[PDB]
Amino acid sequence: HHWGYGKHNGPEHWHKDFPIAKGERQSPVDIDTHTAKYDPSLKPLSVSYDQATSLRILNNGHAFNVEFDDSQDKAVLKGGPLDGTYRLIQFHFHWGSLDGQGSEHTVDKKKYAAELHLVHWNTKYGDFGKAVQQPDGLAVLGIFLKVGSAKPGLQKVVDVLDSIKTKGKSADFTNFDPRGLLPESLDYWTYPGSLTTPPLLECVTWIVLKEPISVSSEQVLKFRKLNFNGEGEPEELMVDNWRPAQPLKNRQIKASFK
Ligand SMILES: [Cl-]
Ligand SMILES: [Zn+2]
Repeated sequence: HHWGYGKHNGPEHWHKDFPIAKGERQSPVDIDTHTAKYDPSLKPLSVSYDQATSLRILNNGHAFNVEFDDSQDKAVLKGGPLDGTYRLIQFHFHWGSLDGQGSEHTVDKKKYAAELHLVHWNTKYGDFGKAVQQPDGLAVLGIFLKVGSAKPGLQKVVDVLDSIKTKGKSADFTNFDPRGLLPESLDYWTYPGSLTTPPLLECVTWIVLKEPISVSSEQVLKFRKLNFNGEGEPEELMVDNWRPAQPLKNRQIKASFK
């Protein structure tokens, strides 16, 4: 009985193995755009992904991750609400069975078709595993996807998904440029929160971009052909791998824009 997204092991069950599921700084949340406070002290984000080195793509049974070489300061995020330099380690997505759901964060209760997470860790802590134990250990860039026109920069990703259909499969995935996934504007909301999968550690500064990117219906359809299960086991389609919005409790969402 490992956690997942089904009826018997899904997010409303996670608290039994991970009591921090009911904590004070759980993610994701609904971003109420009228209640978010403009904070003119927030700096622009600085995303330096020109030297990024992708290595590999892996189906880990909950999502697919694209992994980057984080042994040096090659793809980093700084600025915004952050102090110091955060290195990119992986990205992944959450998506739905239908185009009207899939995102983890919502905006005035609006759900998007999917959500991209670019996960970065604070270099002062030396490695990813030490970083997840700290309140300012991680910074996740969240980007909403809506269905419309195709995103050329994502096509490379969707074309290898056939080679990692089932849990545990990996494939070489070099020379992928994550700059092709960014929107035009870098305006954002930010709030302190958590990983949205177990172990749900409260170590994340969330930076959620206001402007979604567009993907085509055909592109998101290929995500939905992946499997939660391993090879040879009964087929369960990897769909609806998103955690519902959690209570904001004592937190303020700040916006970089008015
Ligand atoms: Cl993971
Ligand atoms: Zn995620």
